[PDB]
Amino acid sequence: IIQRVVLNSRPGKNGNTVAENFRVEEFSLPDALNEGQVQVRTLYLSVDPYMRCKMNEDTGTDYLAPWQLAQVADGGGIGVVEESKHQKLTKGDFVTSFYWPWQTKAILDGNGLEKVDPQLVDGHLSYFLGAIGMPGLTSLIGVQEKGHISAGSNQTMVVSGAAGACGSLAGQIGHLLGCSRVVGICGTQEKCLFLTSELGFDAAVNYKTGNVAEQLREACPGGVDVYFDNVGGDISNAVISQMNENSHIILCGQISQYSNDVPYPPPLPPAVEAIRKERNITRERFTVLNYKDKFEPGILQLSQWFKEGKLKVKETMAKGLENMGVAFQSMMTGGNVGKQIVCIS
Ligand SMILES: NC(=O)C1=CN([C@@H]2O[C@H](COP(=O)(O)OP(=O)(O)OC[C@H]3O[C@@H](n4cnc5c(N)ncnc54)[C@H](OP(=O)(O)O)[C@@H]3O)[C@@H](O)[C@H]2O)C=CC1
Repeated sequence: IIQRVVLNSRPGKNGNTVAENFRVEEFSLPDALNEGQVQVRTLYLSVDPYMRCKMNEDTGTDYLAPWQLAQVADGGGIGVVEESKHQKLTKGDFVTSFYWPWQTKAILDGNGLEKVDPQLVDGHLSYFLGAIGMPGLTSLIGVQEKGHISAGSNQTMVVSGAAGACGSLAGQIGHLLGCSRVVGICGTQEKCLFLTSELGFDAAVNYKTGNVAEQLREACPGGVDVYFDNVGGDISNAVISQMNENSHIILCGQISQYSNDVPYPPPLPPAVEAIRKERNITRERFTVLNYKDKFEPGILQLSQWFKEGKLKVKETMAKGLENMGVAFQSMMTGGNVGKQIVCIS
């Protein structure tokens, strides 16, 4: 009856993922719930860049454990309760977890699940894995805490990985919080058009064209005061070179390095480091799990905006548990616009 996806092989610390890294298998769910458990039917599962690290024997992060071979993978999920021997939850209840196993159905611990209210997302439950969830909180809290945005101050925000989930939301949050100019950098023209025609970014820079330096100059004459960074690498050495004094880098992620033998908090190149030092550019580690008491208000704020249509939510949806592998790989190589999600039932 139940299908589950396990990690079949690892790509090596310096390898690129293949769909085949994951494998589907069938298993029998125990038909009896012991005290405290709930049986849930999986509705949606998330795939996210941090999972590339969990495919390594060593994740390089002390707060992410590696996945083991032949064992079921896991991550952000949203499902519906079917049977429940736990008081706070009953049939039809919608619950979520960041440790949801990649299974059609599961028997989880009631204390490990949080019930979500369909109203906050206009019924689109998959949003709780994105804009109205971890990714949106990362963009909102990242900006509110490391952004030093001052309404009317007339700052310019550069957002990398701008057509991804965190990027598309931050650029928009950027505007709503006071920045007057927001420019996104992404890997392709159609993504660029999405940023300016649907999200409202003032400009887009296609880095596949090959002259990020120059495009940036032109799109940013006046320097960069805020850089929501999702990619790191050359792209970042370029936004930084053009940042102004006392500006800030929200160090959200560095996806360009994930498949290279590289310590997540990599250090800027000597010359680039020199410039950061001179203009006094704040570049501090940012991990959203460190701001837990800011989640409910962040949730209420993001929901509010979404509900007023002030915050546009875009997603790319794949279908079926047997396609976790390919949806994960596809996202890591840019096949998604917005949050990558996989529909499970
Ligand atoms: N600090 C925190 O708490 C959190 C951090 N993050 C980080 O935020 C970043 C974005 O996450 P998320 O919104 O889930 O994912 P995205 O929705 O942004 O999906 C990944 C995107 O990265 C881009 N990309 C892939 N390889 C490269 C490359 N070599 N150079 C430049 N861009 C590349 C692609 O877009 P394109 O077509 O433009 O290349 C791809 O679509 C990640 O680095 C992630 O680790 C996420 C959650 C929390």
